[PDB]
Amino acid sequence: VLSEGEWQLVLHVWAKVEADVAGHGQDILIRLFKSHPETLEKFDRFKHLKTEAEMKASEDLKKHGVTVLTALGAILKKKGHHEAELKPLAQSHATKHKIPIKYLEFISEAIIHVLHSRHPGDFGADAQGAMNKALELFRKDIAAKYKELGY
Ligand code: HEM
Ligand SMILES: [O-][O-]
Repeated sequence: VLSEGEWQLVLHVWAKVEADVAGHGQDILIRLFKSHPETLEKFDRFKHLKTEAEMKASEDLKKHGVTVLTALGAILKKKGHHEAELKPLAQSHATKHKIPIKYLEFISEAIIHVLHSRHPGDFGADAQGAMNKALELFRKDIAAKYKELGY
């Protein structure tokens, strides 16, 4: 359980993200795909992309980044009371998209990296630890739903 102070740190940096949702989504997905190429293979939409330049030039990828971060933002603003938001997400990612929890660990690492690059004065150690905890909570709760479903 995050404390109120931890959530304040999370949402303070998140408010900085929401000034440029699409730029952040690009950086995060590209980082994910480059650091963990098995993740790219899960996207029939995107597996044709073979270079970083090609990824950066894809408007479809940029749009999907907005989808991802919009969903995450809605989850983070619920401060843990996010059951209703995670049910559909867990159900699609387990059963349709076939995404292992480990790959949620990978995108969490990419999120934290990009936040540090883009917002260092609002992403000091205190805020990094709080964001790590928020993304851990996200993963914990998705993992429980996966387990229910047999994934
Ligand atoms: C912060 C973590 C993530 C969030 C908030 C998130 C959110 C979403 C949302 C809102 C959608 C569209 C609605 C749906 O199908 O449920 C989607 C689609 C998808 N997600 Fe994620 N996602 C996350 C992580 C991942 C990861 C790590 C992978 C792959 C490694 C992944 C693979 C997919 C795929 C394959 C689709 C369908 C793309 C398409 O239109 O073809 N997601 N995700
Ligand atoms: O990727 O969602």
